[PDB]
Amino acid sequence: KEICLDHLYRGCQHFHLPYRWQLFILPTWMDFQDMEYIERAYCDPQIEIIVIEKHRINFKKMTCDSYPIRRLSTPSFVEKTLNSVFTTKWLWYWRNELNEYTQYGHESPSHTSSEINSAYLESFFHSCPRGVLQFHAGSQNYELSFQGMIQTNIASKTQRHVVRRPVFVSSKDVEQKRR
Amino acid sequence: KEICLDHLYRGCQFHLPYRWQLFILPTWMDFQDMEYIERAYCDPQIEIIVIEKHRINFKKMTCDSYPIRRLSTPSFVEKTLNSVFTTKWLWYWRNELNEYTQYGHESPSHTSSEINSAYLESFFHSCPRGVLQFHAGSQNYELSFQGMIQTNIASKTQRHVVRRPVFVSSKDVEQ
Ligand SMILES: Nc1ncnc2c1ncn2[C@@H]1O[C@H](COP(=O)(O)OP(=O)(O)OC[C@H]2O[C@@H](O)[C@H](O)[C@@H]2O)[C@@H](O)[C@H]1O
Ligand SMILES: Nc1ncnc2c1ncn2[C@@H]1O[C@H](COP(=O)(O)OP(=O)(O)OC[C@H]2O[C@@H](O)[C@H](O)[C@@H]2O)[C@@H](O)[C@H]1O
Repeated sequence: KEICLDHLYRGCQHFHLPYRWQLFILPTWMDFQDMEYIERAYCDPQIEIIVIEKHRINFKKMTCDSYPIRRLSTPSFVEKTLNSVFTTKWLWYWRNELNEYTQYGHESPSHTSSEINSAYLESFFHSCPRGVLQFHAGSQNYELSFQGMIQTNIASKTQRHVVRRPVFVSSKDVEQKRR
Repeated sequence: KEICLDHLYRGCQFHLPYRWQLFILPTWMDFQDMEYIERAYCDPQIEIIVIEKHRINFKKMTCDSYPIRRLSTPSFVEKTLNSVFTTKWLWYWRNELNEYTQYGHESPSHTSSEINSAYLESFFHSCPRGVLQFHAGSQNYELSFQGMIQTNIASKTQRHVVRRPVFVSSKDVEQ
């Protein structure tokens, strides 16, 4: 398990340059060509907008043709492998019609379930916190925006609040989980 | 050099898998009752918990208006690299010639802040939602990282703040 930090110190799962410029083409972070030219423009604080071949890069929004961009710093960090009980598992919920929380992938009060689950959403959120994601539940289509922490029915436009919280682990749970 | 990641995977500078802290400049302070805080946090219905007459708001991640964070315990150790591969971040403000002056360098009026890029990057790394006071010439300013603005406390004139790296060429890397 090896990470680099992006331009906002975000952990991202060395390279010949001290920097690596990428854009998110769902589901993969792709290397820009002309990384040194991008960096040189970026290091001029007067520059917001540049063109790199087919691409309009916007440093103020950190987007390129509406896709998120990032700058990885090269200094790598290697995880010290510990018992998995010390790793946080994140659950994802949406506010249902009974004004309660259903976990993604579990049954709504109307006997409907998303195909996406907490593991699917945490993996996408970790990779791409400014992501928007399409998903199915029952007979309906939805967009989830990590930035707004909302899901929207693409047909009706009804929004529901999204919440992300951990699986609870007590100090007792920690002792048991040391075999 | 060892880091761990917060609740939003941010790199930060334990017997539980979690460590709950609030930021009172200049220090991240440990909450007492970390396990009780975590138990409330793992209930997605809970936004407000009060402990010791201190009001935690999980929606804003504040406590009595100070930022809070939840550190994950798994540590990550820096791979030894030449320092030419380390990014240095410069901080600038929009001056009266609507050009950029680096913090700590002379304005068009021959005035300079005491604070510099190293001071601001260090504070920004620790506390991205930080608001801070600083002096330049004979005037006092507030700098909000979130707004990326400095405001003269007296006149209320705002100036835009920008953070960009020192440029390092592939040639610089070879030399
Ligand atoms: N992530 C989800 N997982 C499972 N079920 C979900 C999810 N989000 C919404 N639902 C279910 O979808 C139903 C409809 O809610 P939304 O799609 O959020 O929005 P709304 O516009 O109110 O309803 C659309 C509804 O109109 C009906 O004509 C049609 O059959 C459709 O279900 C609710 O019962 C809810 O349980
Ligand atoms: N971070 C800074 N570092 C150095 N100099 C600065 C900084 N911020 C502003 N200055 C300089 O301070 C001068 C005044 O700008 P501000 O304090 O931002 O705003 P303004 O409201 O115009 O000034 C209020 C008062 O300040 C005094 O200089 C003067 O008496 C004026 O009435 C300008 O020359 C500006 O370049």
